Amino acid sequence: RYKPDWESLREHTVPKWFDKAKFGIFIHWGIYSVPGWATPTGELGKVPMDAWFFQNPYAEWYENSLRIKESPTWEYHVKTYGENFEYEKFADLFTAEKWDPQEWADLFKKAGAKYVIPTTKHHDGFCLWGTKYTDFNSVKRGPKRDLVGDLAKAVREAGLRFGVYYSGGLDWRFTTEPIRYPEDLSYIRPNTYEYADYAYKQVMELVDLYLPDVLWNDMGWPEKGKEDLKYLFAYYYNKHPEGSVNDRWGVPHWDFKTAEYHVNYPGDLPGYKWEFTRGIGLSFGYNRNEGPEHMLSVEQLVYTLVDVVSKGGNLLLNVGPKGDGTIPDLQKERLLGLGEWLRKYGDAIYGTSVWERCCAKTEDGTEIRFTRKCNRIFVIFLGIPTGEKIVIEDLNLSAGTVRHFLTGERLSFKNVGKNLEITVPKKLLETDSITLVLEAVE
Amino acid sequence: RYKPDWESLREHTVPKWFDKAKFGIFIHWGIYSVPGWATPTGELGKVPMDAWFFQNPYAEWYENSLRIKESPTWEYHVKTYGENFEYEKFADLFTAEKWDPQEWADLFKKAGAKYVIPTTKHHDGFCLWGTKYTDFNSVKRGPKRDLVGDLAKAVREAGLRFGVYYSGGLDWRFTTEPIRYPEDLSYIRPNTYEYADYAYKQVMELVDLYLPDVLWNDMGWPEKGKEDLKYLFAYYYNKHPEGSVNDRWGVPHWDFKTAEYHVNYPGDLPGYKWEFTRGIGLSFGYNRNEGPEHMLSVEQLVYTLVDVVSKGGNLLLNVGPKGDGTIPDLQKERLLGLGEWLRKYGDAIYGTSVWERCCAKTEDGTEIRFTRKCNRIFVIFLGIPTGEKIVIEDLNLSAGTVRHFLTGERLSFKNVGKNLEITVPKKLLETDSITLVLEAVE
Amino acid sequence: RYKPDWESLREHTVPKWFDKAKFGIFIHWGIYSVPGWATPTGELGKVPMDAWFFQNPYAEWYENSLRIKESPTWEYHVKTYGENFEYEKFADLFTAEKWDPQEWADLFKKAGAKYVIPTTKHHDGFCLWGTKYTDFNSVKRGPKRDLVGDLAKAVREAGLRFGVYYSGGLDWRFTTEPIRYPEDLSYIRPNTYEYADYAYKQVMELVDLYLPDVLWNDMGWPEKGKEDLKYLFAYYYNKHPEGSVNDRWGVPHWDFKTAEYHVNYPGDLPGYKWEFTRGIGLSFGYNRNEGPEHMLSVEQLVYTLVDVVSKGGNLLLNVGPKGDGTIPDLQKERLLGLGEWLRKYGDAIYGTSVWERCCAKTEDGTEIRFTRKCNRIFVIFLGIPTGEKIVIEDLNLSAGTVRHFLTGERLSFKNVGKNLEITVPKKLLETDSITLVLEAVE
Amino acid sequence: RYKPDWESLREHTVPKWFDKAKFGIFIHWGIYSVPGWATPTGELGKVPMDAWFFQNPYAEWYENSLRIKESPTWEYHVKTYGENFEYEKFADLFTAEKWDPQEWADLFKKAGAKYVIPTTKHHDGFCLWGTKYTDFNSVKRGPKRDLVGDLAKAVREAGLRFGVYYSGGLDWRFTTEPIRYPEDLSYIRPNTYEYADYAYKQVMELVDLYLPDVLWNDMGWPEKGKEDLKYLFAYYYNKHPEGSVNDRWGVPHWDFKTAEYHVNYPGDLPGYKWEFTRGIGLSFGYNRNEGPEHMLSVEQLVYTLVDVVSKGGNLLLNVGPKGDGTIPDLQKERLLGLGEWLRKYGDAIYGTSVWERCCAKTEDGTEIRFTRKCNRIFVIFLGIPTGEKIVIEDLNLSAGTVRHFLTGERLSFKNVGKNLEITVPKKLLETDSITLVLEAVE
Ligand SMILES: C[C@@H]1N[C@H](CNC(=O)Cc2c[nH]c3ccccc23)[C@@H](O)[C@H](O)[C@@H]1O
Ligand SMILES: C[C@@H]1N[C@H](CNC(=O)Cc2c[nH]c3ccccc23)[C@@H](O)[C@H](O)[C@@H]1O
Ligand SMILES: C[C@@H]1N[C@H](CNC(=O)Cc2c[nH]c3ccccc23)[C@@H](O)[C@H](O)[C@@H]1O
Ligand SMILES: C[C@@H]1N[C@H](CNC(=O)Cc2c[nH]c3ccccc23)[C@@H](O)[C@H](O)[C@@H]1O
Repeated sequence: RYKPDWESLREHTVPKWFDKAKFGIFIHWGIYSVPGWATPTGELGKVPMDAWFFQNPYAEWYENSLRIKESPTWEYHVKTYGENFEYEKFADLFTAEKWDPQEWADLFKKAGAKYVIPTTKHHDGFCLWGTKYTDFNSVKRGPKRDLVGDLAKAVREAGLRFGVYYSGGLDWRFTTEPIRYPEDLSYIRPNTYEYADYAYKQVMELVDLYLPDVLWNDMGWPEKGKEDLKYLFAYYYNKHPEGSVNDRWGVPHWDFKTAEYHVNYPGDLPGYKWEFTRGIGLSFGYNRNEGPEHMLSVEQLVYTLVDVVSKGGNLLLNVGPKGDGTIPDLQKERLLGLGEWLRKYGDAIYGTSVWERCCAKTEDGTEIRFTRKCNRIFVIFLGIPTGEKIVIEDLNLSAGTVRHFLTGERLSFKNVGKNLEITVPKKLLETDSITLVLEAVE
Repeated sequence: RYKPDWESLREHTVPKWFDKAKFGIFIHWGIYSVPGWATPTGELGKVPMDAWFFQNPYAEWYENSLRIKESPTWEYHVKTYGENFEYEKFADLFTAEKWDPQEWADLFKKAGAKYVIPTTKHHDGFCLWGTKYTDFNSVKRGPKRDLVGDLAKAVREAGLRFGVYYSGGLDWRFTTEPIRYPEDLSYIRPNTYEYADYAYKQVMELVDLYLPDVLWNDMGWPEKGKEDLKYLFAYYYNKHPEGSVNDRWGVPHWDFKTAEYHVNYPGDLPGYKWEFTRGIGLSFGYNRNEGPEHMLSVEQLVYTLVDVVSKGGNLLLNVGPKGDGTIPDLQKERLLGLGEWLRKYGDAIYGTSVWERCCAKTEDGTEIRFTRKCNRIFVIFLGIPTGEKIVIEDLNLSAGTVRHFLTGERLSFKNVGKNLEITVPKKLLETDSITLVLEAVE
Repeated sequence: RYKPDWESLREHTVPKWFDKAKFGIFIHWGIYSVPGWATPTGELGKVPMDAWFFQNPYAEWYENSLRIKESPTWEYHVKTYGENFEYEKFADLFTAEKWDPQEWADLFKKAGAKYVIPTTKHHDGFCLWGTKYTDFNSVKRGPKRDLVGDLAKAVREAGLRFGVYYSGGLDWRFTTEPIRYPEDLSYIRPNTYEYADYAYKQVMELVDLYLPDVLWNDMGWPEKGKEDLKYLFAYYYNKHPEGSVNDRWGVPHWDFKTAEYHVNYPGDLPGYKWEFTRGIGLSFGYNRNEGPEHMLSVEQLVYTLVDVVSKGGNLLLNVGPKGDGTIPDLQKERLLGLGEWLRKYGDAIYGTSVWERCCAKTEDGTEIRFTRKCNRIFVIFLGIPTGEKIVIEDLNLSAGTVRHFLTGERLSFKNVGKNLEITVPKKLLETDSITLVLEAVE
Repeated sequence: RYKPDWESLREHTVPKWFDKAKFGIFIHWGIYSVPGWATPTGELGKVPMDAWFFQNPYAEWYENSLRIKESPTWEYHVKTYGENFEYEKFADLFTAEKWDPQEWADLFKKAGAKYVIPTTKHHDGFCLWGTKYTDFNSVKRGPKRDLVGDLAKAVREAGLRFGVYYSGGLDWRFTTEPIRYPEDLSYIRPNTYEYADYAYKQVMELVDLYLPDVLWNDMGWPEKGKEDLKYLFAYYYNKHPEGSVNDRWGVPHWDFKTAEYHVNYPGDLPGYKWEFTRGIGLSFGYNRNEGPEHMLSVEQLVYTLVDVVSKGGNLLLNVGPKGDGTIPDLQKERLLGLGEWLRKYGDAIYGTSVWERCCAKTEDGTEIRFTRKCNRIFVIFLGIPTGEKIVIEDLNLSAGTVRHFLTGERLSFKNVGKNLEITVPKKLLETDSITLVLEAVE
């Protein structure tokens, strides 16, 4: 048994399956998905925090933006829904009438994802399962359906791992004042013993009802409730050893760390398991204002995943569905394109380990990322070189044998000074999709 | 922003308006106002604490006195209302049928008060506003009206500041046993996490609904909830910088200290902002047993205010209304008499600062109090000397020019040894009301 | 009597004398003054923190810099003194041969400072009084003399207040590794209970031997000793109620806050008493590498003092003496120039209060600052306008009379709209020194 | 950079080198080595704890045993040395006359150890480096020499890693009463803040002087000093990221856990890195009373190492030198025998990982252990089967090919049901040393 204390919980380390999975889907879906609107201002880490809450690109922060009068959101809301339409009222319009979980799980599997994590309760405090601790949930209002439960069955049926996202740190059902500056987060929080019990009970309920593969908390854990985590994590791991927990609880233990857009993104191998998270666009919740100008292209998604993976992380890519339960085509296209590249190069991604270095670049600037599997070293070019002579800056190989990953075709190479030169016949180069992938073997 | 920590909250100091206001009205009004009865035993600080709770002169402690069987209150209650009439039942008789807030605010303005503070919830736990945290409040029972809200609108309309009194330390809705000796207060308290959340939520609600100018807590704050105060005070000050908080929370921060009847009354200038509080009689809640023998006379009120003001404090004088919402004539007379003296000498009170010393006395014992405004020094005699030669013991002046405050008439004076001698023509002396006021200028 | 608890200690506020003084002299003098060397990189707040400790402009940090091999300091040191020359050896070369405390105190009085505060122990742990808790002090090594005591006697004889600076948060006699990045400050500290005791005993000793007017701590207080400050502060204030403490203790109590170079510098009225400190140059300890290019000019010193005072602060200007005890000419001249300015304009500085706004500016870019003394409002221009026509933006006066400070000459003005226009006769303008000053009365 | 907090320190995991090393040498050497005497009662975990301290088989506990009047040790001591001969006197007889650190390091390298860890200070408080915090150390007494430093230099020159063992939880220089029962350990400890500081300063000093590869603490850490470990650990890892700490600190962080004799020994895959330690005999300190009857034989040493490694651990085998610095022949021979075995079979040990199961057994009772190196699975029998027909119970392979490790000879096998059958040609069998080893590939 794991015991209820940090020294003992330290024994649990990130499970094998998570380390090997590399790619998962995040799903931010809630009553905010109905207005589904935000100012697509920019990437977290690049927008000045003096403006951020006032021009918030995270559409799921709609209620908070709505409480800031004379915020683009406030204006949009009054013209669209009216001054007398309270935010909570959206739970009645959140009907998920066109929702088909098996259809979601299938798309996620086709996309190459090995795990799925939906928002069981985001900052607005509305719960997507039949919790017994509040009536502001999807069984009693809106869909009249246990979304978490139904989605979990669907994802598992598809053979994918299922985790849960819970907003332990924020619950706007316990505050009245909006967050306007980062500073406000230090005091506009539920704060009561009551809320700390609520959060503990709700996560315990998620563990009991769905035994998730990942407990993904956000925004820290209520100070008054932090000690409870020793008990909750021991309870969880004892029921599910292969379960995992992220790093946003504000306590000693965690199985993997997280980075969001520019925030906490590692420049090199970090030395611990981590996971990068971002929306396909700038929001997590569905944003009707985003167009392709705001989203990653398939090529960019692939480069993202590869960079993240070569630095030891998993990519937890977010999808933001509509109030009706459908996934916007802009997002679907991208998921399928990524899936297509993973069907082809999966073997250089899935189940891989980091190598001695994550990165290299060609003489003319083509970035290169490395992954490994025992003695086999995968060389992933972010893009496909045009010529056949290829010069890799600052790399020597002691493999004696380098092959073209897609064909298996052995290739010609030599250590030329502090560099590595290789010849790739344009006919092979012509077969690669978004990345030229070579495979060395020492 | 103020941050949620004592070092940061230390930045907030008592607002200018409070320092300059000098006089405010306290209002203890609740369901205890209906029986409106107590043994007018004496002044707090003068009654032996071995008798106090058994012969309690604070009529608002009626429920506690009622729980002590064979207490004068218990006897009175049984003969008047019956053994089977529970205290809570008074919320149904508390109807405030003759209540007119604008009439109260007007009387308070005429009385010279610059701020008003009613009991939003006293020790019996009954709430005079539509709190969502209990049904034992004035909207659901008794008046079927938000007294706090309605009074706040009225006081503001009158141009007066509005604060709130909250009983954080005691709530007899969470105990069954009465307080019989001071010692009992150390353990007969709500004590739960639940009550600590309740108190925090209720004060947060008062801040949200009415944004008061003063948070006046009484009887300390629940131990389990003390840390919450960092968050509540930062939240409050960030919404209302010119807001203020008293010293009865039992935590590091406070904007002004308090003294009650003899308790904590300063003998000289104390070095910090404070406020003296007392009833016009011996009770705060309306007491039908008090007659004029038990109340301060206008002259005494004036002497009180002047003494307090000259020592840097504000006087927070209590009015105890009846169950019907009316203010007893004995109290009204006194408020108006004080008002009349303030209309005449306000300038030597309002907006003043302390001088080098608060006090002096004449050769024949007439007490003298000093206040200041830049270079002008007000000399207030508690009473009006009969002769014209006046000798002030242990005072020298370096003003060269002393005037009679009401007329402006320059007067004759000289430093005669360790004393100050001045001649005030009986015709001027004959114009002063309760106090001879001179005005020096160095 | 103050009791040893934060609630009680809050009763003590900044004493009058400190609020009215406005200008004090800081003295960083120690064995680091012997080598007197630093690379003058720039001002704190503007030099990138990843470079700061590697090219530290604070010459008093010489020892820390010496501990970073191949840092400008290391190279300089080895070339000048050799590798076999440990930092501590400077305690013996520290002889203060030409030191004359009365000359120092005369100079500070001429400069217009009203208080003086020498480093009793800086980060290197060397003590400049005969402490009984360490032999690494000035009585036993170098000067063979009680520098603190002798200076206090001279300062007090000159009529000035005397404080003490003590590095409670850092002591390099208890660590080996140097600070290279700001983050190091979180773990490279003495850390022991023994150090917490030592610090306590040393500050208590300073209170016992010299009863300073200000306890100026730096770099926070040892975590293990924080609770000790309740006792130390109560002990200090009960012996000296007009004593004061700054805000670098990291506990709930402080009498005035501080800002250093750009750090925590307020852009407008803060709402609490504070004090600004900086070197005449970019270092506190004497740096023989600085030239006038690195120093504030008398005019800038004057503008610094005016901006600071208008914002309610005091300026604590640092002078960095030489190992021999003499004050470099570049620093002595600026002290003098500032003293000259204070002799003419002091009445618009000493004893003033903040006005409604700290700042304004003329239609042509000349900045303005305000100070107050009752009904008198000082208008201080940071420079001397060339034309007799002066348009102050976004300002209106209801004074009726505006004089020209140095001559007293009533002047012609009128609120022309959202502005205020005044005519200053070139004859007057030409009489002012660094700042044109007007005085307005309401 | 690691920050001084448990959450941040969790980012540091067991370094690769420690995981791959598998075998290290422990050295308990101190003044207790002079008397070198203990009653060899039995193994920890099997001797009743109500007798254990009274007939302690750990000769390094000599002083504690001496403090129990009429314990075998007391009687022995008095007969051999006399009553007027205090334990501390052995510090002077501790001369290490024949000590040669390079011979030790040569021997450990031959034995196949990849790291070495000497006792820098055991329970008796005697230090074997020239610490500046006590005079009871090897530079000032006995050896007149820095044992730790000199040994580190020799170990590192031989290519091995160097760690340090420090008795942070016990120091008999700070107590008088001996431990008689396990319960005593709860209150008979130094207990003072001074001791907590001393321990901190001593481990910091070891990090500063030798930057060990492993900080091996024993008996927990002083309660008053636990919070110090956040700083010490961050300080250590920021200077040496490949450094490591064990799990005897009693705080949230550790890089590998430990088991001693029977205590905490795992029966199967634990799921975290750990290390097993034991003496060649029943004592850590040299015990001249032990004969080969009390020692593991080379074969048992080999079986211990295999069981340990198959379970993911490292074996930390203790050798107990004599006061003169020589290693008893009984211990030197076993080290050698083990080294011989590691030279032949090392490739199935160093650098391996655990497989799906640690263990198996042949139909006839011969135990089996598995280790892994990618696709290669080592099958290590604890002994050499006599017949060429080998039936392994409850095992099936999907490898297709199984070689005989030392010769490489492909072998005949087939899953006969719930078992696996392999034919090992007596010619091969007869070539193996202590263990038959097969290698299987998938
Ligand atoms: C996945 C996204 N996480 C956001 C919160 N996190 C942050 O903004 C940045 C952050 C990084 N690490 C953290 C740890 C604790 C709290 C916040 C963060 C949420 O506010 C968004 O709504 C969305 O759910
Ligand atoms: C204004 C009056 N205050 C009383 C409580 N205070 C005390 O009896 C004396 C007191 C002075 N300072 C304090 C601080 C904390 C708690 C009590 C006191 C209340 O019990 C009365 O009912 C009334 O509201
Ligand atoms: C007056 C100067 N103070 C420096 C320490 N303070 C800082 O570097 C910056 C600072 C501003 N406010 C603070 C509060 C606590 C700790 C540090 C600072 C010292 O390091 C310099 O040697 C010098 O004594
Ligand atoms: C390596 C040996 N360690 C002993 C201390 N530990 C124990 O007796 C048993 C033990 C196992 N795991 C632990 C964790 C913390 C404290 C003690 C133990 C010491 O008493 C011996 O002298 C020897 O140094």
